[PDB]
Amino acid sequence: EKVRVRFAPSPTGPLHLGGVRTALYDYLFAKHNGGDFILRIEDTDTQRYVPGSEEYIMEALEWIGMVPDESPKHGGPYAPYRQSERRDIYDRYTEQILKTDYAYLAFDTPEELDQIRAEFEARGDVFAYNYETRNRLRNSISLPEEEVKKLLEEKTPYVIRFKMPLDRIINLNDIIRGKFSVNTNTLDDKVLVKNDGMPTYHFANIIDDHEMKITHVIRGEEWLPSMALHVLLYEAMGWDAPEFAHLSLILKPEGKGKLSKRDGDKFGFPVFPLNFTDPATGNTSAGYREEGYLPEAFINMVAMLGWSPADNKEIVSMDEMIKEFDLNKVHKAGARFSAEKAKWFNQQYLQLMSNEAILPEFKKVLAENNVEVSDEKALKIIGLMKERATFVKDIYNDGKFFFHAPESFDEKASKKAAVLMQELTEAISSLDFKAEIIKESIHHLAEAKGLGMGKVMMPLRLSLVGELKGPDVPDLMEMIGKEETISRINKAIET
Ligand SMILES: [Mg+2]
Repeated sequence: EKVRVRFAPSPTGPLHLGGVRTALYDYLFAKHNGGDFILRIEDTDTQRYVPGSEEYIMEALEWIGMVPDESPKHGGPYAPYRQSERRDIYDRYTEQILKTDYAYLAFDTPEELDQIRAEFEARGDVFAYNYETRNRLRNSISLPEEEVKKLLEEKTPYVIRFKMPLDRIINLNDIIRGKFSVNTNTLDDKVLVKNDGMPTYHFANIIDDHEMKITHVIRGEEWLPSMALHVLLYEAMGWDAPEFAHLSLILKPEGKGKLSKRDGDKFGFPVFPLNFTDPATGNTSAGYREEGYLPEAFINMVAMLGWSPADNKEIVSMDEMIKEFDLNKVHKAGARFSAEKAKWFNQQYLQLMSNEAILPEFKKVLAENNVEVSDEKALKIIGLMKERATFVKDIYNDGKFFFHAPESFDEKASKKAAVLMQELTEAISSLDFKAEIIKESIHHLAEAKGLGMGKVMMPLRLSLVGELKGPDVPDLMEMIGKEETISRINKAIET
């Protein structure tokens, strides 16, 4: 009855958005049902290993707040949680499946397989090792029993392949995709065990899902064409298969096709949760985290790529998502990635942070730009700016007038927006430079003279900013102070 799910990334590079979503739905499904979330490292393909990938995965899950219950770091009752460390388990089950009619030995070399691939290509076809071709290749079905015996005495390298049944209809049932049927004649005699005795992912994963008592396999639709094989492997072993749920690939923001790093490089959004430096080129892809996406906003955005809670509430915490996540409500249709939505989520979460919660990152941005201000002023600037910001860095980049005087003045704004009025304003501001009192003084000057408030406010804004932007003028004057306010006014008068 206890739900057990597993996230099974390979240590072959960084997590993509699809992988983050799979991990999230694993976590939400396990926690919603009071079950267990397992991390199993799929490191049997030694030649695709990227140093630091396991550490990357753990750091990303920790950043988002989805720590596995069982993992290499935490241990657990079914350790080892790295597949490279489970060879004795795999050997036991390799011996078992070789007693069935579902597996056979194959001796074909890479050159021999390249040769038949070229023969098919010349006919405009694609080679598949399957029922149709296995009898003309070199394996324990096609070769005389005496030749196989001879080859094994000679220590000839061999793989173990699954023996696809002849003309059998497999009826599959997926939680996301529903019921469908597949004829085994469309499927291949996939390799189960490599030359060195280690399983391929197909065989390792069904062995370990069985051993680790996994109840629900949640994964991407890239695995869906292999589902029939996996169900047949459980049958071959005399085992009950878990339930499956196949998530449709995330779609491109615009046009046909699936989301790829090409879309991130062409549209300007990140593709990995954390910084990843490619070892081949030394170039670093900046992650969501380092680009300033708040983890609560990031994971809220990822959750909604194909799941819509019944209450139509878009902003939800991890605890709220745990309470209402229903795997049967995840859409079969692909969901388009939206950079707009990701930025909107970030803005929504940023606006609700306290000024104090924003201050550490804001001070980091200031330091990177060689700017220093008191914490008192920094908190006030954050309060004045955060409602319009999408990222904390925007509070500086769009508020440079808090720290730097204008050197020029926009001509269009200069034309739209006299020195006597400004001189008279300079005399009146010599008081308690508070925004509420400054505005009261400006209204007193406007009422004393014969002009509407904009006749004072607009040229004043131009003087302080160089263009017509920024927060309310009396707030800006309070932030930069009396001396700097008058300095900028006199500079604008002289210009
Ligand atoms: Mg369903």
